[PDB]
Amino acid sequence: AMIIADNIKQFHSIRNSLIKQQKIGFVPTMGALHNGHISLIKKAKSENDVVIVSIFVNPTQFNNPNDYQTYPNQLQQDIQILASLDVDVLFNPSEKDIYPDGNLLRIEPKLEIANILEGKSRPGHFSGMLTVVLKLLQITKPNNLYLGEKDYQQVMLIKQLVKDFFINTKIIVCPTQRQPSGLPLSSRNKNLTSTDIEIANKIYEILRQDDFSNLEELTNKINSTGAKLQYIQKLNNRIFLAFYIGKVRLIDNFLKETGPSC
Amino acid sequence: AMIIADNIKQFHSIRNSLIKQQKIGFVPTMGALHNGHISLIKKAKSENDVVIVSIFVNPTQFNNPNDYQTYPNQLQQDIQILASLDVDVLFNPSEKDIYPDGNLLRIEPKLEIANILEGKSRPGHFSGMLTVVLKLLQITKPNNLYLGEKDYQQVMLIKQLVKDFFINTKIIVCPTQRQPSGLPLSSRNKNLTSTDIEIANKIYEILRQDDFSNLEELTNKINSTGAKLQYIQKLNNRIFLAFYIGKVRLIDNFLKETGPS
Ligand SMILES: C[S@@+](CC[C@H](N)C(=O)[O-])C[C@H]1O[C@@H](n2cnc3c(N)ncnc32)[C@H](O)[C@@H]1O
Ligand SMILES: C[S@@+](CC[C@H](N)C(=O)[O-])C[C@H]1O[C@@H](n2cnc3c(N)ncnc32)[C@H](O)[C@@H]1O
Repeated sequence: AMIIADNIKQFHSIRNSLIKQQKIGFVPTMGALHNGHISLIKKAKSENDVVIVSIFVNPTQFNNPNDYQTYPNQLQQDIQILASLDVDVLFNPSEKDIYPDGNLLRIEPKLEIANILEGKSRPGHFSGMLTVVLKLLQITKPNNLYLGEKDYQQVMLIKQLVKDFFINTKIIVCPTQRQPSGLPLSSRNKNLTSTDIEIANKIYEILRQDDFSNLEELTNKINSTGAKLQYIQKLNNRIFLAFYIGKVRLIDNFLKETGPSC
Repeated sequence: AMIIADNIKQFHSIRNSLIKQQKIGFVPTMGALHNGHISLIKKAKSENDVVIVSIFVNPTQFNNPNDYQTYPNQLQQDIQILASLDVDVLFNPSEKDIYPDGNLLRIEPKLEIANILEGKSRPGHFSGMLTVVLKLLQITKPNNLYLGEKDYQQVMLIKQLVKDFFINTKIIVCPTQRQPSGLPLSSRNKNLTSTDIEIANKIYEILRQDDFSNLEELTNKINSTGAKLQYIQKLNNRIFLAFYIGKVRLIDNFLKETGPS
């Protein structure tokens, strides 16, 4: 029953066949679906008549080229997951569909929350992300856009994007889905080896015990587990941090009063 | 009977009151309307059922602060002109309307034609222009966009903008209106003095007699009139040039075979 649109020409046909009384929900992903994505999709199934899910590994938001090649790819598994959830339309475009002449016109963020944290650590990422989200919103034209809380700056920037370019879409932010240890579900965690999981469980054991009053002391407790902390910083009752376990980069953010709570 | 929407909310009211079965034509301007603008509006009137004209001196596309300060302002006469042209809606928004939180998210052109000619000579202008044009297209959502040929790179960049972000809008390119001497009509011409006008006529007296085989000799003939030639180049089949007379910046482009006819 689920419609799969491999290119933008077929999607335009599907999208143009919907009338203005149908509530349309849109969940953009880069595939490799986990319960974090599924929590977003179930939220959209309950508030909308039509749920569109996009799968597109956007090259322009990958500052690290090795990250782009080793990004998890499980398309057939994702289609099975999406069909199980009764998703109406899957939008799975190619690079030349979204960038017919390459990346010539780009959204550039010139504000503070784009210059710190993920933006400071990932140059060019937010520009690539914002450009493709605008393209996808211009394509899908949804009533409701669903975003995960795990990418907090991404949520804030897209909220600014929808406002500044007058897109008539409501943004629904969903809580981060976590393993019992507190580790946020993430597609890149597929690359984590056996001991790597044990290392990540050590860190969140620490994070759930710490009051985050001494961030330098906490940095040492984290690096002792074998991971390499990239940054950790408090920003408005909310702790942001990113670290490396092996060749896998992990990010997380959470309230200070709760920690990585379940 | 012309509606003057000076804020976003007011425009969304009249904009949403229109049927899909009404062809909407959009002519974005920065005010100081001249016959170049009037020709674009007349073209839109003859091809659409609703013609929307915007007037908004976009600050983020001015790389020169004095240029932005001295930009001609004549809102009352522009209203009279648009009314006599039977323009359906006038969109005259404020800076806060278009940039509620400032100029935070900008379109950046990483493209070849955005680095030569007016792009090199006016840093940041194209990024400011494309940002406000995208905003204006999101607000008005027309079927037809009407642009003048005098801003050639601007036309090509707006075509790329409409294609890259999937805006279902047709772009209509209209010819450059010119003084009898050949001097193109420009809103900044209103800042020229009476001797500035005489210099500009001598420049286009020179341009009409040149075969453009020697751009350097042409540059000296243009500088000897008192003006200051900023650039002059051949791009494919056309001549592009910009120059200063006093504090007034003037640009033009035309086919090499024809000149400013
Ligand atoms: C794989 S992410 C990346 C999408 C990509 N930045 C793009 O071009 O749109 C897709 C969505 O899933 C959400 N997500 C990822 N992990 C999540 C989690 N553990 N819990 C809730 N949402 C999550 C993200 O917030 C994001 O909105
Ligand atoms: C006031 S100009 C500046 C518009 C500005 N770049 C913007 O949209 O924010 C508005 C329009 O008038 C057109 N125009 C200016 N001079 C013209 C002329 N001499 N003949 C025909 N069109 C002209 C330009 O092509 C432009 O599309």
